[PDB]
Amino acid sequence: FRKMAFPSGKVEGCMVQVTCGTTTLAGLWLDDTVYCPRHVICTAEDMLNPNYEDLLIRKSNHSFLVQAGNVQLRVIGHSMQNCLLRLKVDTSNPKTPKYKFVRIQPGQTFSVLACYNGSPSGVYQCAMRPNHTIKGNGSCGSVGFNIDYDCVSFCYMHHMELPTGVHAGTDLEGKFYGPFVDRQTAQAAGTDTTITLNVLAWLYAAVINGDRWFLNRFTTTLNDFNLVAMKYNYEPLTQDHVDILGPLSAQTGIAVLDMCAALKELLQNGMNGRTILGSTILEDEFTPFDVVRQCS
Amino acid sequence: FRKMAFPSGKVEGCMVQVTCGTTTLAGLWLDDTVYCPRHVICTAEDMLNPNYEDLLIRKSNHSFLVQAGNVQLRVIGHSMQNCLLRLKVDTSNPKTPKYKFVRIQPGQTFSVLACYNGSPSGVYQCAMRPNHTIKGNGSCGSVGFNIDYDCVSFCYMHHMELPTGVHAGTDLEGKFYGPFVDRQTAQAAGTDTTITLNVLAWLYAAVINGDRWFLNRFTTTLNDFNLVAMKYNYEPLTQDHVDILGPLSAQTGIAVLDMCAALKELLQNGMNGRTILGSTILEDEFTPFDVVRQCS
Repeated sequence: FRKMAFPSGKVEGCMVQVTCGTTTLAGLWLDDTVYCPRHVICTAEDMLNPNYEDLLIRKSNHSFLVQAGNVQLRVIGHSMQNCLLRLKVDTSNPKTPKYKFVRIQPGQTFSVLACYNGSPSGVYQCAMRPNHTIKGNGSCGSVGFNIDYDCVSFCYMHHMELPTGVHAGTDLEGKFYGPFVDRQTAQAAGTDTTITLNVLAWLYAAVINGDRWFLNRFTTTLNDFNLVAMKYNYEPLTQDHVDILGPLSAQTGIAVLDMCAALKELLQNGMNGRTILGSTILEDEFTPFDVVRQCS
Repeated sequence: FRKMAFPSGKVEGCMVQVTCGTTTLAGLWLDDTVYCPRHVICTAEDMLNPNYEDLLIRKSNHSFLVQAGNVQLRVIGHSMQNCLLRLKVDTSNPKTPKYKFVRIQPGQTFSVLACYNGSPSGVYQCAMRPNHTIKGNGSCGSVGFNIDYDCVSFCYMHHMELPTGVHAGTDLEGKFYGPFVDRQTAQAAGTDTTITLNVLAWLYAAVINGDRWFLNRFTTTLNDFNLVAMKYNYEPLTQDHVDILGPLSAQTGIAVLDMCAALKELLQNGMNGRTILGSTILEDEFTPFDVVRQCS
Protein backbone atom coordinates (compact mmCIF):
# COMPACT_ATOMS: atom_id res chain seq x y z
CA PHE A 1 0.00 0.00 0.00
CA ARG A 2 1.33 3.42 -1.04
CA LYS A 3 0.42 7.10 -1.13
CA MET A 4 -0.16 7.88 -4.76
CA ALA A 5 -1.00 11.00 -6.67
CA PHE A 6 -3.16 11.37 -9.76
CA PRO A 7 -1.22 11.18 -13.03
CA SER A 8 -0.09 14.78 -13.69
CA GLY A 9 -0.07 14.94 -17.54
CA LYS A 10 -3.14 17.16 -17.96
CA VAL A 11 -1.86 19.66 -15.40
CA GLU A 12 1.69 19.69 -16.83
CA GLY A 13 0.32 21.11 -20.10
CA CYS A 14 -1.03 24.11 -18.16
CA MET A 15 2.08 24.99 -16.18
CA VAL A 16 3.96 28.14 -17.13
CA GLN A 17 6.72 30.24 -15.58
CA VAL A 18 5.69 33.79 -14.68
CA THR A 19 8.55 36.22 -14.05
CA CYS A 20 8.21 39.71 -12.59
CA GLY A 21 11.35 41.50 -11.45
CA THR A 22 13.56 38.88 -9.77
CA THR A 23 10.57 36.77 -8.69
CA THR A 24 9.92 33.74 -10.91
CA LEU A 25 7.10 31.38 -10.06
CA ALA A 26 4.57 28.99 -11.57
CA GLY A 27 1.32 29.89 -13.29
CA LEU A 28 -1.67 28.00 -14.66
CA TRP A 29 -2.42 28.67 -18.33
CA LEU A 30 -6.04 27.81 -19.12
CA ASP A 31 -7.54 29.02 -22.38
CA ASP A 32 -6.12 32.55 -22.80
CA THR A 33 -5.54 33.28 -19.07
CA VAL A 34 -2.57 32.69 -16.77
CA TYR A 35 -3.12 32.51 -13.01
CA CYS A 36 -0.38 32.90 -10.44
CA PRO A 37 -0.01 34.28 -6.90
CA ARG A 38 -0.28 38.10 -6.95
CA HIS A 39 2.86 38.41 -4.78
CA VAL A 40 4.91 37.78 -7.96
CA ILE A 41 4.79 41.64 -8.22
CA CYS A 42 6.30 42.05 -4.75
CA THR A 43 9.97 42.40 -3.94
CA ALA A 44 10.83 40.22 -0.91
CA GLU A 45 10.45 43.48 1.02
CA ASP A 46 7.05 44.71 -0.17
CA MET A 47 5.87 41.46 1.46
CA LEU A 48 6.00 42.94 4.96
CA ASN A 49 3.01 45.25 4.31
CA PRO A 50 1.93 45.11 0.63
CA ASN A 51 -0.60 47.45 -0.93
CA TYR A 52 -1.35 45.25 -3.90
CA GLU A 53 -3.60 47.70 -5.77
CA ASP A 54 -0.85 50.32 -5.52
CA LEU A 55 1.93 47.90 -6.55
CA LEU A 56 -0.07 46.63 -9.53
CA ILE A 57 -0.66 50.11 -10.99
CA ARG A 58 3.14 50.43 -11.24
CA LYS A 59 3.18 47.26 -13.34
CA SER A 60 2.42 47.06 -17.06
CA ASN A 61 1.90 44.09 -19.42
CA HIS A 62 5.64 44.15 -20.24
CA SER A 63 6.49 43.65 -16.54
CA PHE A 64 5.51 39.99 -16.89
CA LEU A 65 7.57 37.30 -18.61
CA VAL A 66 5.33 34.29 -19.19
CA GLN A 67 7.04 31.14 -20.45
CA ALA A 68 5.14 28.06 -21.55
CA GLY A 69 7.80 25.37 -21.69
CA ASN A 70 10.08 27.13 -24.15
CA VAL A 71 7.61 29.55 -25.73
CA GLN A 72 7.36 33.08 -24.38
CA LEU A 73 3.69 34.06 -24.29
CA ARG A 74 2.79 37.70 -25.03
CA VAL A 75 0.82 39.17 -22.14
CA ILE A 76 -1.98 41.49 -23.30
CA GLY A 77 -3.72 42.22 -20.00
CA HIS A 78 -3.34 42.03 -16.23
CA SER A 79 -5.76 42.26 -13.32
CA MET A 80 -6.21 41.08 -9.76
CA GLN A 81 -8.75 38.43 -8.82
CA ASN A 82 -8.73 38.08 -5.05
CA CYS A 83 -5.17 36.88 -4.17
CA LEU A 84 -4.48 35.76 -7.73
CA LEU A 85 -2.85 37.61 -10.57
CA ARG A 86 -4.98 37.18 -13.68
CA LEU A 87 -2.89 37.53 -16.83
CA LYS A 88 -4.39 37.71 -20.30
CA VAL A 89 -2.25 36.24 -23.09
CA ASP A 90 -2.53 36.47 -26.91
CA THR A 91 -2.77 32.69 -27.37
CA SER A 92 -5.24 30.28 -25.82
CA ASN A 93 -3.73 27.05 -24.45
CA PRO A 94 -4.25 24.18 -26.95
CA LYS A 95 -3.57 21.74 -24.08
CA THR A 96 -6.36 23.12 -21.87
CA PRO A 97 -8.05 20.06 -20.38
CA LYS A 98 -11.64 19.87 -19.27
CA TYR A 99 -11.40 21.48 -15.84
CA LYS A 100 -13.38 22.82 -12.87
CA PHE A 101 -12.39 25.04 -9.99
CA VAL A 102 -13.31 23.31 -6.74
CA ARG A 103 -12.70 24.53 -3.19
CA ILE A 104 -11.87 21.45 -1.15
CA GLN A 105 -12.55 20.84 2.54
CA PRO A 106 -10.27 20.17 5.55
CA GLY A 107 -9.36 16.47 5.63
CA GLN A 108 -9.75 16.10 1.87
CA THR A 109 -6.77 15.01 -0.18
CA PHE A 110 -5.32 16.27 -3.44
CA SER A 111 -2.38 15.76 -5.77
CA VAL A 112 0.26 18.48 -6.12
CA LEU A 113 2.38 19.30 -9.15
CA ALA A 114 5.38 21.03 -7.54
CA CYS A 115 7.51 23.58 -9.40
CA TYR A 116 11.22 23.34 -8.55
CA ASN A 117 14.33 24.77 -10.24
CA GLY A 118 12.07 26.85 -12.56
CA SER A 119 9.77 24.14 -13.99
CA PRO A 120 7.26 21.36 -13.11
CA SER A 121 9.54 18.97 -11.27
CA GLY A 122 7.65 16.66 -8.93
CA VAL A 123 4.32 15.15 -7.99
CA TYR A 124 2.98 14.07 -4.58
CA GLN A 125 -0.26 13.46 -2.67
CA CYS A 126 -1.34 15.45 0.39
CA ALA A 127 -4.26 16.35 2.65
CA MET A 128 -5.66 19.73 3.52
CA ARG A 129 -5.09 19.94 7.29
CA PRO A 130 -8.02 20.65 9.67
CA ASN A 131 -6.26 23.97 10.41
CA HIS A 132 -6.19 24.78 6.68
CA THR A 133 -2.44 24.30 6.13
CA ILE A 134 -0.42 22.02 3.84
CA LYS A 135 2.69 20.02 4.71
CA GLY A 136 4.28 20.30 1.26
CA ASN A 137 15.86 26.42 -1.83
CA GLY A 138 14.29 27.05 -5.28
CA SER A 139 10.51 26.60 -4.98
CA CYS A 140 8.54 28.25 -7.78
CA GLY A 141 5.23 27.12 -6.30
CA SER A 142 2.70 24.40 -7.01
CA VAL A 143 -0.75 23.44 -8.21
CA GLY A 144 -3.19 21.18 -6.37
CA PHE A 145 -5.67 18.99 -8.18
CA ASN A 146 -7.86 15.93 -8.31
CA ILE A 147 -8.91 14.10 -11.44
CA ASP A 148 -12.66 13.58 -11.25
CA TYR A 149 -13.46 11.16 -14.09
CA ASP A 150 -12.78 13.08 -17.37
CA CYS A 151 -12.25 16.44 -15.68
CA VAL A 152 -9.43 18.13 -13.75
CA SER A 153 -10.63 19.71 -10.50
CA PHE A 154 -8.14 22.42 -9.56
CA CYS A 155 -8.30 23.07 -5.81
CA TYR A 156 -5.04 24.68 -4.70
CA MET A 157 -2.25 27.04 -5.56
CA HIS A 158 0.67 27.55 -3.19
CA HIS A 159 1.32 31.12 -1.95
CA MET A 160 3.29 31.20 1.30
CA GLU A 161 5.52 29.45 3.74
CA LEU A 162 4.64 30.41 7.30
CA PRO A 163 7.49 30.91 9.88
CA THR A 164 6.79 27.32 11.07
CA GLY A 165 7.41 25.69 7.67
CA VAL A 166 3.76 24.93 6.92
CA HIS A 167 2.29 26.17 3.66
CA ALA A 168 -0.69 28.37 2.89
CA GLY A 169 -2.45 29.03 -0.40
CA THR A 170 -5.69 29.67 -2.24
CA ASP A 171 -8.23 27.85 -4.35
CA LEU A 172 -8.16 28.77 -8.04
CA GLU A 173 -10.55 31.70 -7.52
CA GLY A 174 -7.84 33.36 -5.39
CA LYS A 175 -9.42 32.83 -1.96
CA PHE A 176 -7.14 31.62 0.82
CA TYR A 177 -7.78 28.43 2.69
CA GLY A 178 -8.07 29.28 6.38
CA PRO A 179 -7.61 32.71 7.98
CA PHE A 180 -4.41 33.52 6.05
CA VAL A 181 -3.37 36.54 3.95
CA ASP A 182 -0.48 37.02 1.48
CA ARG A 183 1.61 39.19 3.78
CA GLN A 184 4.89 38.41 5.55
CA THR A 185 3.66 38.81 9.14
CA ALA A 186 3.16 36.86 12.39
CA GLN A 187 0.32 34.64 11.12
CA ALA A 188 0.04 31.71 13.50
CA ALA A 189 -1.81 28.60 12.35
CA GLY A 190 -4.63 27.07 14.37
CA THR A 191 -3.67 24.04 16.44
CA ASP A 192 -3.57 21.10 14.02
CA THR A 193 -5.40 17.81 14.57
CA THR A 194 -5.27 14.30 13.09
CA ILE A 195 -7.96 13.49 10.52
CA THR A 196 -9.79 10.67 12.28
CA LEU A 197 -11.92 9.61 9.32
CA ASN A 198 -8.78 9.12 7.24
CA VAL A 199 -7.06 7.14 10.00
CA LEU A 200 -10.01 4.74 10.19
CA ALA A 201 -10.04 4.52 6.37
CA TRP A 202 -6.35 3.57 6.34
CA LEU A 203 -6.97 1.01 9.09
CA TYR A 204 -9.59 -0.57 6.81
CA ALA A 205 -6.98 -0.57 4.05
CA ALA A 206 -4.59 -2.37 6.43
CA VAL A 207 -7.24 -5.03 7.09
CA ILE A 208 -7.80 -5.37 3.30
CA ASN A 209 -4.02 -5.82 2.94
CA GLY A 210 -3.64 -8.41 5.71
CA ASP A 211 -2.72 -6.47 8.85
CA ARG A 212 -5.17 -7.62 11.51
CA TRP A 213 -3.34 -7.61 14.88
CA PHE A 214 -4.85 -4.27 16.03
CA LEU A 215 -8.41 -5.65 15.82
CA ASN A 216 -10.11 -6.41 19.13
CA ARG A 217 -13.52 -7.64 20.25
CA PHE A 218 -14.78 -4.43 21.90
CA THR A 219 -16.97 -1.73 20.37
CA THR A 220 -17.23 1.94 21.31
CA THR A 221 -19.61 4.91 20.95
CA LEU A 222 -19.37 8.37 19.37
CA ASN A 223 -19.50 10.02 22.81
CA ASP A 224 -16.79 7.78 24.30
CA PHE A 225 -14.43 7.87 21.31
CA ASN A 226 -14.64 11.67 21.09
CA LEU A 227 -13.39 12.07 24.66
CA VAL A 228 -10.35 9.98 23.74
CA ALA A 229 -10.08 11.92 20.45
CA MET A 230 -10.19 15.28 22.28
CA LYS A 231 -7.34 14.09 24.54
CA TYR A 232 -5.16 12.92 21.64
CA ASN A 233 -5.88 15.98 19.42
CA TYR A 234 -7.87 13.94 16.93
CA GLU A 235 -10.90 15.27 15.08
CA PRO A 236 -14.27 14.37 16.61
CA LEU A 237 -16.15 11.62 14.74
CA THR A 238 -19.59 12.56 13.40
CA GLN A 239 -22.38 10.29 12.09
CA ASP A 240 -21.50 11.62 8.62
CA HIS A 241 -18.01 10.12 9.03
CA VAL A 242 -19.51 6.75 10.06
CA ASP A 243 -21.88 6.63 7.05
CA ILE A 244 -18.97 7.49 4.76
CA LEU A 245 -17.02 4.45 6.10
CA GLY A 246 -20.01 2.20 5.32
CA PRO A 247 -18.66 0.55 2.11
CA LEU A 248 -15.32 -0.23 3.78
CA SER A 249 -17.12 -1.62 6.83
CA ALA A 250 -19.14 -3.94 4.58
CA GLN A 251 -16.06 -4.99 2.61
CA THR A 252 -14.14 -6.01 5.74
CA GLY A 253 -17.06 -7.11 7.93
CA ILE A 254 -15.80 -4.80 10.66
CA ALA A 255 -18.44 -2.37 11.95
CA VAL A 256 -17.22 1.24 12.04
CA LEU A 257 -17.59 1.42 15.84
CA ASP A 258 -15.58 -1.82 16.24
CA MET A 259 -12.77 -0.16 14.21
CA CYS A 260 -13.06 2.93 16.44
CA ALA A 261 -12.51 0.63 19.41
CA ALA A 262 -9.31 -0.62 17.71
CA LEU A 263 -8.21 3.00 17.15
CA LYS A 264 -9.06 3.99 20.74
CA GLU A 265 -6.86 1.10 21.92
CA LEU A 266 -4.03 2.21 19.59
CA LEU A 267 -4.09 5.79 20.95
CA GLN A 268 -4.02 4.73 24.62
CA ASN A 269 -1.75 1.68 24.33
CA GLY A 270 0.51 2.70 21.44
CA MET A 271 1.65 0.06 18.97
CA ASN A 272 4.19 -1.72 21.21
CA GLY A 273 6.80 -1.49 18.44
CA ARG A 274 4.59 -3.07 15.78
CA THR A 275 3.62 -1.82 12.31
CA ILE A 276 0.48 -1.17 10.32
CA LEU A 277 1.18 -1.22 6.58
CA GLY A 278 4.94 -0.88 7.24
CA SER A 279 4.21 2.22 9.36
CA THR A 280 4.74 2.80 13.09
CA ILE A 281 2.69 6.02 12.92
CA LEU A 282 -1.05 6.36 12.32
CA GLU A 283 -1.54 7.76 8.81
CA ASP A 284 -4.24 10.37 8.14
CA GLU A 285 -3.66 11.41 4.51
CA PHE A 286 -5.86 8.77 2.87
CA THR A 287 -9.59 9.43 2.66
CA PRO A 288 -12.12 6.55 2.46
CA PHE A 289 -12.39 7.48 -1.21
CA ASP A 290 -8.62 7.07 -1.78
CA VAL A 291 -8.71 3.63 -0.08
CA VAL A 292 -11.71 2.53 -2.22
CA ARG A 293 -9.92 3.81 -5.35
CA GLN A 294 -6.81 1.71 -4.59
CA CYS A 295 -8.43 -1.56 -3.42
CA SER A 296 -9.99 -1.52 -5.86
CA PHE B 1 9.93 17.17 3.00
CA ARG B 2 8.02 14.64 0.89
CA LYS B 3 8.50 11.62 -1.35
CA MET B 4 7.76 12.84 -4.83
CA ALA B 5 7.62 11.22 -8.21
CA PHE B 6 8.58 12.67 -11.57
CA PRO B 7 5.69 14.30 -13.43
CA SER B 8 4.07 11.45 -15.40
CA GLY B 9 2.76 13.26 -18.54
CA LYS B 10 5.29 11.86 -21.02
CA VAL B 11 4.70 8.30 -19.83
CA GLU B 12 0.89 8.66 -19.79
CA GLY B 13 0.96 9.23 -23.57
CA CYS B 14 2.59 5.80 -24.00
CA MET B 15 0.25 3.76 -21.83
CA VAL B 16 -2.13 1.36 -23.55
CA GLN B 17 -4.40 -1.49 -22.46
CA VAL B 18 -3.47 -4.89 -23.89
CA THR B 19 -6.17 -7.56 -23.67
CA CYS B 20 -5.69 -11.26 -24.40
CA GLY B 21 -8.43 -13.66 -23.34
CA THR B 22 -9.70 -12.48 -19.95
CA THR B 23 -6.33 -10.94 -19.01
CA THR B 24 -6.18 -7.15 -19.45
CA LEU B 25 -3.02 -5.29 -18.53
CA ALA B 26 -0.93 -2.24 -19.36
CA GLY B 27 1.46 -1.84 -22.26
CA LEU B 28 3.98 0.76 -23.40
CA TRP B 29 3.41 2.11 -26.90
CA LEU B 30 6.62 3.59 -28.31
CA ASP B 31 6.83 4.34 -32.00
CA ASP B 32 5.03 1.40 -33.65
CA THR B 33 5.66 -1.17 -30.87
CA VAL B 34 3.69 -2.11 -27.75
CA TYR B 35 5.48 -3.80 -24.85
CA CYS B 36 3.73 -5.71 -22.09
CA PRO B 37 4.42 -8.71 -19.85
CA ARG B 38 4.30 -11.94 -21.91
CA HIS B 39 2.05 -13.59 -19.30
CA VAL B 40 -0.87 -11.65 -20.83
CA ILE B 41 -1.21 -14.80 -23.03
CA CYS B 42 -1.51 -17.06 -19.97
CA THR B 43 -4.72 -18.11 -18.28
CA ALA B 44 -4.31 -17.86 -14.49
CA GLU B 45 -3.61 -21.59 -14.73
CA ASP B 46 -0.94 -21.73 -17.43
CA MET B 47 1.02 -19.65 -14.88
CA LEU B 48 1.92 -22.71 -12.81
CA ASN B 49 4.29 -24.08 -15.48
CA PRO B 50 4.09 -21.99 -18.70
CA ASN B 51 5.73 -22.97 -21.97
CA TYR B 52 5.65 -19.51 -23.47
CA GLU B 53 6.91 -20.45 -26.95
CA ASP B 54 4.17 -23.08 -27.16
CA LEU B 55 1.44 -20.75 -25.83
CA LEU B 56 2.45 -17.96 -28.22
CA ILE B 57 2.19 -20.15 -31.34
CA ARG B 58 -1.49 -20.65 -30.43
CA LYS B 59 -1.93 -16.87 -30.49
CA SER B 60 -2.44 -14.75 -33.60
CA ASN B 61 -2.46 -10.96 -34.14
CA HIS B 62 -6.24 -10.95 -33.58
CA SER B 63 -5.77 -12.47 -30.10
CA PHE B 64 -4.62 -9.07 -28.85
CA LEU B 65 -6.88 -6.09 -28.17
CA VAL B 66 -4.68 -3.00 -27.85
CA GLN B 67 -6.41 0.18 -26.69
CA ALA B 68 -4.70 3.55 -26.64
CA GLY B 69 -6.99 5.69 -24.50
CA ASN B 70 -10.12 5.20 -26.59
CA VAL B 71 -8.55 4.16 -29.89
CA GLN B 72 -8.20 0.48 -30.69
CA LEU B 73 -4.82 -0.07 -32.34
CA ARG B 74 -4.56 -2.72 -35.07
CA VAL B 75 -1.89 -5.26 -34.17
CA ILE B 76 0.13 -6.40 -37.20
CA GLY B 77 2.79 -8.54 -35.53
CA HIS B 78 3.71 -10.32 -32.31
CA SER B 79 6.93 -11.76 -30.91
CA MET B 80 8.65 -12.51 -27.64
CA GLN B 81 11.60 -10.47 -26.39
CA ASN B 82 12.87 -12.09 -23.21
CA CYS B 83 9.93 -11.84 -20.71
CA LEU B 84 8.21 -9.15 -22.75
CA LEU B 85 5.55 -9.44 -25.41
CA ARG B 86 6.56 -7.30 -28.37
CA LEU B 87 3.52 -6.20 -30.36
CA LYS B 88 3.75 -4.45 -33.71
CA VAL B 89 0.95 -1.99 -34.46
CA ASP B 90 -0.08 -0.22 -37.71
CA THR B 91 0.34 3.28 -36.24
CA SER B 92 3.41 4.79 -34.62
CA ASN B 93 2.75 6.72 -31.39
CA PRO B 94 2.67 10.50 -32.09
CA LYS B 95 3.22 11.07 -28.35
CA THR B 96 6.44 9.03 -28.22
CA PRO B 97 8.81 11.06 -26.05
CA LYS B 98 12.57 11.00 -26.26
CA TYR B 99 13.34 7.86 -24.27
CA LYS B 100 16.06 5.39 -23.24
CA PHE B 101 15.88 1.94 -21.75
CA VAL B 102 17.99 1.86 -18.59
CA ARG B 103 18.48 -1.04 -16.19
CA ILE B 104 18.68 0.49 -12.73
CA GLN B 105 20.60 -0.80 -9.71
CA PRO B 106 19.52 -1.97 -6.22
CA GLY B 107 19.04 1.08 -3.98
CA GLN B 108 18.19 3.35 -6.91
CA THR B 109 14.82 5.04 -7.00
CA PHE B 110 12.25 5.47 -9.75
CA SER B 111 8.76 6.81 -10.36
CA VAL B 112 5.92 4.41 -11.14
CA LEU B 113 2.84 5.04 -13.25
CA ALA B 114 0.40 2.46 -11.85
CA CYS B 115 -2.46 1.02 -13.92
CA TYR B 116 -5.63 0.44 -11.89
CA ASN B 117 -9.24 -0.22 -12.92
CA GLY B 118 -8.10 -0.62 -16.56
CA SER B 119 -6.16 2.65 -17.10
CA PRO B 120 -3.25 4.82 -15.82
CA SER B 121 -4.55 5.73 -12.40
CA GLY B 122 -1.79 6.70 -9.99
CA VAL B 123 1.80 7.83 -9.59
CA TYR B 124 4.29 7.15 -6.77
CA GLN B 125 8.02 7.02 -6.02
CA CYS B 126 9.87 3.86 -4.96
CA ALA B 127 13.28 2.22 -4.59
CA MET B 128 14.57 -0.99 -6.07
CA ARG B 129 15.26 -3.13 -2.99
CA PRO B 130 18.74 -4.67 -2.43
CA ASN B 131 17.02 -8.06 -2.95
CA HIS B 132 15.64 -6.86 -6.30
CA THR B 133 11.98 -6.53 -5.25
CA ILE B 134 9.54 -3.61 -5.24
CA LYS B 135 7.09 -2.63 -2.50
CA GLY B 136 4.43 -1.27 -4.86
CA ASN B 137 -8.03 -6.03 -6.56
CA GLY B 138 -7.77 -4.68 -10.14
CA SER B 139 -4.09 -4.09 -10.93
CA CYS B 140 -3.32 -3.91 -14.65
CA GLY B 141 0.38 -3.37 -14.01
CA SER B 142 2.77 -0.44 -14.03
CA VAL B 143 5.70 1.31 -15.65
CA GLY B 144 8.82 2.54 -13.85
CA PHE B 145 10.74 5.58 -15.01
CA ASN B 146 13.04 8.47 -14.29
CA ILE B 147 13.16 11.72 -16.21
CA ASP B 148 16.79 12.42 -17.04
CA TYR B 149 16.82 16.01 -18.33
CA ASP B 150 14.91 15.96 -21.69
CA CYS B 151 14.66 12.17 -21.88
CA VAL B 152 12.50 9.48 -20.25
CA SER B 153 14.56 6.59 -18.88
CA PHE B 154 12.28 3.57 -18.67
CA CYS B 155 13.62 1.12 -16.07
CA TYR B 156 10.78 -1.13 -14.91
CA MET B 157 7.65 -2.98 -15.87
CA HIS B 158 5.65 -4.89 -13.27
CA HIS B 159 5.12 -8.64 -13.87
CA MET B 160 4.34 -10.53 -10.67
CA GLU B 161 3.24 -10.48 -7.10
CA LEU B 162 5.16 -13.03 -5.05
CA PRO B 163 3.29 -15.03 -2.30
CA THR B 164 4.68 -12.48 0.23
CA GLY B 165 3.12 -9.42 -1.44
CA VAL B 166 6.37 -8.05 -2.87
CA HIS B 167 6.54 -7.33 -6.58
CA ALA B 168 8.88 -8.54 -9.30
CA GLY B 169 9.37 -7.27 -12.84
CA THR B 170 11.74 -6.59 -15.70
CA ASP B 171 13.59 -3.72 -17.30
CA LEU B 172 12.21 -2.64 -20.68
CA GLU B 173 14.35 -5.20 -22.55
CA GLY B 174 12.36 -7.95 -20.79
CA LYS B 175 15.03 -9.09 -18.33
CA PHE B 176 13.94 -9.68 -14.74
CA TYR B 177 15.46 -7.82 -11.85
CA GLY B 178 16.88 -10.40 -9.44
CA PRO B 179 16.65 -14.19 -9.75
CA PHE B 180 12.93 -14.21 -10.63
CA VAL B 181 10.98 -15.82 -13.49
CA ASP B 182 7.40 -15.27 -14.73
CA ARG B 183 6.00 -18.49 -13.30
CA GLN B 184 3.59 -19.02 -10.41
CA THR B 185 5.90 -21.07 -8.16
CA ALA B 186 7.63 -20.99 -4.76
CA GLN B 187 10.08 -18.18 -5.60
CA ALA B 188 11.42 -16.85 -2.31
CA ALA B 189 13.05 -13.43 -2.27
CA GLY B 190 16.53 -12.87 -0.82
CA THR B 191 16.59 -11.42 2.68
CA ASP B 192 15.97 -7.68 2.27
CA THR B 193 18.18 -4.96 3.77
CA THR B 194 17.89 -1.22 4.41
CA ILE B 195 19.64 1.03 1.89
CA THR B 196 22.21 2.73 4.11
CA LEU B 197 23.32 5.34 1.57
CA ASN B 198 19.72 6.51 1.22
CA VAL B 199 19.22 6.65 4.99
CA LEU B 200 22.27 8.89 5.38
CA ALA B 201 21.05 11.01 2.43
CA TRP B 202 17.67 11.50 4.12
CA LEU B 203 19.40 12.36 7.40
CA TYR B 204 21.26 15.11 5.51
CA ALA B 205 17.88 16.27 4.19
CA ALA B 206 16.60 16.39 7.79
CA VAL B 207 19.56 18.57 8.78
CA ILE B 208 18.85 20.83 5.75
CA ASN B 209 15.23 21.05 6.95
CA GLY B 210 16.04 21.83 10.59
CA ASP B 211 16.04 18.50 12.41
CA ARG B 212 19.34 18.36 14.29
CA TRP B 213 18.74 16.47 17.58
CA PHE B 214 20.23 13.17 16.30
CA LEU B 215 23.62 14.79 15.65
CA ASN B 216 26.39 13.93 18.10
CA ARG B 217 30.09 14.73 18.47
CA PHE B 218 31.51 11.27 17.74
CA THR B 219 32.81 9.93 14.43
CA THR B 220 33.01 6.33 13.23
CA THR B 221 34.85 4.19 10.65
CA LEU B 222 33.77 2.01 7.72
CA ASN B 223 34.88 -1.14 9.58
CA ASP B 224 33.05 -0.22 12.80
CA PHE B 225 29.84 0.99 11.16
CA ASN B 226 29.59 -2.13 8.99
CA LEU B 227 29.58 -4.40 12.04
CA VAL B 228 26.61 -2.43 13.38
CA ALA B 229 25.08 -2.46 9.87
CA MET B 230 25.47 -6.25 9.59
CA LYS B 231 23.67 -6.65 12.94
CA TYR B 232 20.77 -4.38 11.95
CA ASN B 233 20.41 -5.81 8.39
CA TYR B 234 21.64 -2.61 6.79
CA GLU B 235 23.75 -2.52 3.63
CA PRO B 236 27.50 -2.22 4.18
CA LEU B 237 28.90 1.26 3.46
CA THR B 238 31.59 1.46 0.78
CA GLN B 239 33.99 4.33 -0.05
CA ASP B 240 31.89 4.87 -3.19
CA HIS B 241 28.88 5.62 -0.94
CA VAL B 242 30.95 8.13 1.09
CA ASP B 243 32.19 9.98 -2.03
CA ILE B 244 28.61 10.13 -3.32
CA LEU B 245 27.52 11.87 -0.07
CA GLY B 246 30.28 14.47 -0.55
CA PRO B 247 28.10 17.39 -1.82
CA LEU B 248 25.58 16.89 1.02
CA SER B 249 28.42 16.72 3.55
CA ALA B 250 29.79 20.03 2.27
CA GLN B 251 26.34 21.64 2.25
CA THR B 252 25.68 20.74 5.90
CA GLY B 253 29.24 20.85 7.23
CA ILE B 254 28.76 17.37 8.65
CA ALA B 255 31.44 14.89 7.56
CA VAL B 256 29.98 11.63 6.21
CA LEU B 257 31.58 9.59 9.03
CA ASP B 258 30.13 11.97 11.65
CA MET B 259 26.67 11.32 10.13
CA CYS B 260 27.39 7.56 10.24
CA ALA B 261 28.08 7.98 13.95
CA ALA B 262 24.62 9.61 14.31
CA LEU B 263 23.06 6.69 12.39
CA LYS B 264 24.97 4.10 14.46
CA GLU B 265 23.57 5.77 17.59
CA LEU B 266 20.03 5.74 16.12
CA LEU B 267 20.21 1.99 15.37
CA GLN B 268 21.46 1.03 18.85
CA ASN B 269 19.52 3.58 20.92
CA GLY B 270 16.35 3.95 18.86
CA MET B 271 14.70 7.36 18.61
CA ASN B 272 13.23 7.51 22.14
CA GLY B 273 9.83 8.47 20.69
CA ARG B 274 11.17 11.38 18.64
CA THR B 275 10.81 12.16 14.92
CA ILE B 276 13.03 12.90 11.96
CA LEU B 277 11.13 14.78 9.24
CA GLY B 278 7.79 13.79 10.85
CA SER B 279 8.89 10.14 10.72
CA THR B 280 9.59 7.69 13.57
CA ILE B 281 11.15 5.21 11.12
CA LEU B 282 14.42 5.59 9.23
CA GLU B 283 13.58 6.21 5.56
CA ASP B 284 15.65 4.56 2.81
CA GLU B 285 13.80 5.45 -0.41
CA PHE B 286 15.57 8.76 -1.11
CA THR B 287 18.93 8.65 -2.85
CA PRO B 288 21.51 11.45 -2.40
CA PHE B 289 20.45 12.54 -5.88
CA ASP B 290 16.76 12.82 -4.86
CA VAL B 291 17.74 14.92 -1.80
CA VAL B 292 19.95 17.23 -3.95
CA ARG B 293 17.10 17.55 -6.49
CA GLN B 294 14.64 18.68 -3.79
CA CYS B 295 16.85 21.03 -1.73
CA SER B 296 17.50 22.38 -4.21
